[PDB]
Amino acid sequence: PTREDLVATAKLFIAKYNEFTPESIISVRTPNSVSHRLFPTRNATRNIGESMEACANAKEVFKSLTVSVIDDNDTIVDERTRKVVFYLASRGDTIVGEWKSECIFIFQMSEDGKLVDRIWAGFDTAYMDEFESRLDGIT
Amino acid sequence: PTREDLVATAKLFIAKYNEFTPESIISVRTPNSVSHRLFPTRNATRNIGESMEACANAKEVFKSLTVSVIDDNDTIVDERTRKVVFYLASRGDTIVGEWKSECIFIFQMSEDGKLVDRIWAGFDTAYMDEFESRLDGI
Ligand SMILES: [Ca+2]
Ligand SMILES: [Ca+2]
Ligand SMILES: [Ca+2]
Ligand SMILES: [Ca+2]
Repeated sequence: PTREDLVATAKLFIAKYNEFTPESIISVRTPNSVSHRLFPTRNATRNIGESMEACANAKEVFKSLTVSVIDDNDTIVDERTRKVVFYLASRGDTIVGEWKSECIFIFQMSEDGKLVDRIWAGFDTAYMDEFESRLDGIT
Repeated sequence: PTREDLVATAKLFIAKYNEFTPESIISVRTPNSVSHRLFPTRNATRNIGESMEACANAKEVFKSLTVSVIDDNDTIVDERTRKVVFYLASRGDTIVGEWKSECIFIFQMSEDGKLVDRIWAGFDTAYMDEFESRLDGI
């Protein structure tokens, strides 16, 4: 698959992910696909079923979510390994208010470049801890 | 520059980084290169002189620092944009105990592929916060 094919599938993943339902967020993944969280403090690996469950729980907190590529010129594409790297802004409306952060997403596409076979997500882990403290303060 | 040329320059950057002196941390960078921190909570930007000053300050805390690419299968190379992505383990001995973390480094090489012209570094920011809080205890 071409560089443009690979970025296209990654942008489709992002679009479905912004719909943020258990079905939409696996919409563009292979059946054996795995989702990794980077960094020791939030280490995690989720197959298709755990990703759906995770999204269902998150929906209790996140009313709507928009992740967007901050600059398409910053996107990294490796045609040999079928990987795309996005640096994304994340904006959310939540039960404790505004969510505003940035994250790095890495996608490895399937052999035909049409599905996402593997994801690595790198979040601002200090911001996540600060958000969890906000959740701990509902009255 | 080939895929292998880009990778070799990033591996050379890491090799010299591990010598951990202001001299070594600039020795594979272009003179006008800038180093970015990813993530809002840690956002910063360092030219060459600022990177030397920060290394000098770090060596007052870090007795040693060692970085390594965990698995070459993880590495991402974009020949068109001349970028290499490494996922790294970092370990160091500190005046407040052990430093142990992981980080993502993105390099963009010069046009001839032989130097690092731009760096983006993504750290575990909660771990970094906690390490700074270990330093606040004196
Ligand atoms: Ca509320
Ligand atoms: Ca909690
Ligand atoms: Ca100092
Ligand atoms: Ca402090």
